[PDB]
Amino acid sequence: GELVGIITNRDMRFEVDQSKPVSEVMTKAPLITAKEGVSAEAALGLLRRHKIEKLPIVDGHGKLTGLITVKDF
Amino acid sequence: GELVGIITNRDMRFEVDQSKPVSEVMTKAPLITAKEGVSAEAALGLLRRHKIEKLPIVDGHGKLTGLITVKDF
Ligand SMILES: Nc1ncnc2c1ncn2[C@@H]1O[C@H](COP(=O)(O)OP(=O)(O)OP(=O)(O)O)[C@@H](O)[C@H]1O
Ligand SMILES: Nc1ncnc2c1ncn2[C@@H]1O[C@H](COP(=O)(O)OP(=O)(O)OP(=O)(O)O)[C@@H](O)[C@H]1O
Ligand SMILES: [Mg+2]
Ligand SMILES: [Mg+2]
Ligand SMILES: [Mg+2]
Repeated sequence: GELVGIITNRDMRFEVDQSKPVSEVMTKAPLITAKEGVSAEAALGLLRRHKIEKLPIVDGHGKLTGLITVKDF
Repeated sequence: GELVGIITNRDMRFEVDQSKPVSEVMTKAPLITAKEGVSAEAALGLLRRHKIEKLPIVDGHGKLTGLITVKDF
């Protein structure tokens, strides 16, 4: 359950081989992540500062728990 | 005319004080740029290498000449 990467449209927009494994093209860890229970304003600040769109939210061990984005609102 | 930066949707997406100048909310030089007459596949390779949707095409002096984007490809 520990995070090892992330994949988005910018990571695979023009990739030719659809057989490419996730580990081959994913954005390698470490990444910009927050802890469980992180405040919404802190998440917005991280999103604006790092200009990443999908911010993962991690537990106190390294296993992913959630993802923060205002689009649900 | 010296290309000193670039401002895209992400920089200005969630800014509140819209009265701020561009230089305060722009990505400053040096940018990821290519020479005039750069090959299409070379430009695509650079775009995927930096995973950025804008590529300024500049003269050797650094004067802006053109704007390649990822959605054209
Ligand atoms: N939280 C993060 N920390 C670090 N890098 C990230 C994070 N989220 C995404 N990235 C990386 O940033 C790059 C762009 O991801 P982003 O989420 O901005 O793309 P997207 O949502 O698909 O955007 P677009 O609509 O422009 O395609 C990719 O290389 C991706 O792996
Ligand atoms: N040539 C470049 N070199 C370096 N950084 C750049 C370059 N062009 C744009 N940037 C910056 O890289 C970031 C991402 O660029 P990109 O063009 O993917 O964003 P965008 O098109 O506004 O994104 P979206 O479509 O997801 O809203 C922005 O902060 C932008 O200012
Ligand atoms: Mg996007
Ligand atoms: Mg765009
Ligand atoms: Mg886009």
